[PDB]
Amino acid sequence: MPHRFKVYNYMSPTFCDHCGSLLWGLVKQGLKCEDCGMNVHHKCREKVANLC
Ligand SMILES: CCCC(=O)O[C@@H]1[C@@H](C)[C@@]2(O)[C@@H](C=C(CO)C[C@]3(O)C(=O)C(C)=C[C@@H]23)[C@@H]2C(C)(C)[C@]12OC(=O)CCC
Ligand SMILES: CCCCCCC(=O)OC[C@H](COP(=O)(O)OCC[N+](C)(C)C)OC(=O)CCCCCC
Ligand SMILES: [Zn+2]
Ligand SMILES: [Zn+2]
Repeated sequence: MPHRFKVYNYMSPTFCDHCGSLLWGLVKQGLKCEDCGMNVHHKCREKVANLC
């Protein structure tokens, strides 16, 4: 099953589970999967493994 990512607003430092770097910024720093909670950059979304 593919992930179901949504734009998310993080309130504590959160790293991208795909590429390892911090999700930088004040708002809308990345995407969170509705089902497994994975956090990724907007631009990392297309590159993550599709097994949720
Ligand atoms: C500017 C507001 C002051 C502040 O503390 O903002 C920090 C701010 C430094 C932050 O911790 C941020 C969360 C994320 C996600 O990875 C982005 C980062 O922004 C970022 O790029 C850096 C360097 C720290 C990160 C959350 C938010 C913007 C809510 C924040 O709040 C807290 O951590 C709560 C205290 C434990
Ligand atoms: C439903 C989305 C959350 C809406 C409320 C957001 C919120 O303010 O925080 C409650 C916490 C988790 O927030 P965070 O996930 O950014 O981490 C905790 C941050 N801090 C320690 C400073 C509180 O938020 C959650 O409950 C997590 C659920 C995530 C939705 C995905 C199905
Ligand atoms: Zn998922
Ligand atoms: Zn990333």
